[PDB]
Amino acid sequence: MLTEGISIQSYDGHTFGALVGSPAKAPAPVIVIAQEIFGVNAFMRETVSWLVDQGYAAVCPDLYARQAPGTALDPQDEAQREQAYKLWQAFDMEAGVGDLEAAIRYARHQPYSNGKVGLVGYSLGGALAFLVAAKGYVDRAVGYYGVGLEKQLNKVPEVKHPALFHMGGQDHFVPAPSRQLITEGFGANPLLQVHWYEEAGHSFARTSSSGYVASAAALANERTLDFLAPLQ
Repeated sequence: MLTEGISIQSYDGHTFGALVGSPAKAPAPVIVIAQEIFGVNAFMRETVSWLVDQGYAAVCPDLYARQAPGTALDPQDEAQREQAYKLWQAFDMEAGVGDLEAAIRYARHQPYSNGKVGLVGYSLGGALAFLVAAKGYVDRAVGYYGVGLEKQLNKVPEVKHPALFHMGGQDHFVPAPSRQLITEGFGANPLLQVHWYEEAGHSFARTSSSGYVASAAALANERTLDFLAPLQ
């Protein structure tokens, strides 16, 4: 779902919608949520309400709007899950970071915003969170099981704002060597932080997933809440 009337525009002219969640009391820091490859779907809504109850405002931009606006896919549905793979395969990460940048500007200026903006990303969004972090567009970013992180190691020296990552130990998407590259690369920057949940795989934090692990999810989400706390 997307909020009716919300329209964010990128430097190149493209405009896209977003599922917005206003805070209970204002002003409050805004958390821009970067999606997985399934668009603004059920988990994205779940995530929106999770953060508003924790005391934040939430903005989940429709990043697939350049390819297919309003797309919201079900990972458990074979057909839909495949559309996701197709859209992900055509996804342009540069524009993704640009739209994210625009959504970040949107958030800092809302009547309820306190000027603080954090960014949380899952899967595809986990890679984007790292990149926005390397660009320095946010106060602090968090990534959940980011894919292709090992391919972005050269940007490690560029991140000058705190960033936290949660990676599952038995994540198929992350081969053992990738783990070594990631851990070794992130470790040097005192502002990056990567935790590995040994008994967890991919999407361990999304309940609909079979990879969901309650203890891993609980710890990960707790660390996320304490890392974001300074923004309030």
